[PDB]
Formats: sequence, structure tokens, C-alpha cells
Amino acid sequence: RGCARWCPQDSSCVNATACRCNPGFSSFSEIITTPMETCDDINECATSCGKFSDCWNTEGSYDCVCSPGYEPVSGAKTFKNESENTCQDVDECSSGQHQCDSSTVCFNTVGSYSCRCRPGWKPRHGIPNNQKDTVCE
Ligand SMILES: C[As](C)(=O)[O-]
Ligand SMILES: [Ba+2]
Ligand SMILES: [Ba+2]
Repeated sequence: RGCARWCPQDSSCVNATACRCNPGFSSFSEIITTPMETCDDINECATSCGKFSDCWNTEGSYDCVCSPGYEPVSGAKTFKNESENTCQDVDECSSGQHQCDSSTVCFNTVGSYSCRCRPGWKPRHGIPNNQKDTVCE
């Protein structure tokens, strides 16, 4: 029809005297009729991203991301639903991404990894075996 100039932040005119929140935002009424009304971000993460992932809420949207220790097989850094989820555990030992001390051997775990002595070396004082910072002698 026409276009109200006074639409509040995150809403768009639907005609000369009314607005509607943009996708991803909500207001008390389905149709906004005054500039005092507000369009608040909807937290999609509190309403499924699938395995090994986290949901991060944003303004007007949200993103699923593989959790730390996992990475998408498909390469996509962000996704929207379980159907697009390609997160798999990162094998830090095979990939050489681990930061183990030359005195230990990397041992892959799901979501993480650790470093162990060689089971003839022994851990230096104050540091347990089977940790990322393990150092032996
Ligand atoms: C693997 As999840 C989306 O429950 O943090
Ligand atoms: Ba949002
Ligand atoms: Ba792992």
C-alpha cells in the first residue's frame, strides 16, 4: 500500500500506518501500530544443530558450528540444521595439530587428545601423565 516512516528498529512498513518485525524478531502484536513497540531478537538456540555442534544466537539469526575438537567434513564453517551437519572428531595426532612434548606420544580422544610417556619414560615432577602438557624423562 504505502509506507510508514516511523517503523521501529528491526521492523518494516507493511502499509501507510503499520509495520511488522523483520524475520528473526518478535513483537507483542503481530502488527505494529506505534513507534513505541519493539522488535526483539528471537533466540533460536533456546527454542537442533545435531552431533558435535553448538548453537550460537545472533541478531536476526543464529549459527550452528562444530564444537571445539570437531570440524566439518563438508568444510562449511556454519550451518542451520542437523541435515547440514558434517562435524567429525579432529584426529590431532594424525594431523600433527597437537602440541605434545617430544618426550611423549600423542593419543587421540573424541573431542580432544592427550600426550603420554613412552611407556618407559616417566612424567616429570608436578605434571601428570596423559595430559596435553605432560612432559616425561
Ligand atoms: C552436540 As550439542 C548441539 O548438544 O552442544
Ligand atoms: Ba537471533
Ligand atoms: Ba580427537
